[PDB]
This record gives sequence, structure tokens and C-alpha cells, in this order.
Amino acid sequence: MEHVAFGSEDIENTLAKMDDGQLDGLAFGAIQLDGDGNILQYNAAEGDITGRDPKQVIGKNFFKDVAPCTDSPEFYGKFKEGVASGNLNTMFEYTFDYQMTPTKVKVHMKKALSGDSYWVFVKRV
Ligand SMILES: *C(=O)/C=C\c1ccc(O)cc1
Repeated sequence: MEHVAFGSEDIENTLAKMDDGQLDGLAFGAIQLDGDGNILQYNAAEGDITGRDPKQVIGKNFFKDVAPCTDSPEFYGKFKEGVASGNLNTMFEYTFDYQMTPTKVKVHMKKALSGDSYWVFVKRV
């Protein structure tokens, strides 16, 4: 396992060194989005959480296609406020209920080290 803790204050530095193969080693789910909500990386442990297979969701829009539960002021609203501000660091609980058994999760959204990319981290609660 790659040793990184969910909610780590420097998680965006640690993950900056990580390819898709190492993202899959994470103890929690991890999705990289660009400013428009497009999935750039999506890890296996999120796959286990949501049941989505990863190679298939890369390049789809998270807010519009993949995850519609998140299209609301409480998820997507925050994400968009953050994109436009150029800074994002928020944690909250949420339920995923699209085409799946309702699963409660802790979400952490953080701006990445690189310019126009954002992390979504996810873990069971
Ligand atoms: C709720 O948002 C529904 C589904 C879903 C699918 C994949 C991921 O990563 C999160 C949520």
C-alpha cells in the first residue's frame, strides 16, 4: 500500500508524484477532475466504493454523466465556487444513490498542486 492518510494536510504534494498505478494503491478513493468536472484519474478503491470500473469513466464528466447525486449546491456548488476562486479545501459527508445501493461517504475536495486540476477523495463512513 501507498502510505497516505485520508485528510492529510499535504496530500496534494504526496499524490503529485503518483501515476495511475500508484493511485490504485490508496486506502481510499481518489478522483482527479479538471476545472470543468472531467475525470482525469479515477482509482480502484473508488471502484470498490461505487462499483464503477475506472478505465470506463475517465474522460466523462463527473457532474453530468457519471455522478448525478453530486449535481447540487452541496457538492457541485462547492466545487464550482472553488474552481472560480482558485482554491478549494472542504470536507463533508454525502450519500451516493444513482444506480447503486445508497452508500454513505466522507468526501474531501482539494485543489491539486498542478494548475487546473482538483482532487475528490472518498471513504466509507
Ligand atoms: C452519486 O453521485 C452516484 C454515483 C457515483 C459514481 C461514481 C462515483 O465516483 C461517485 C458517485
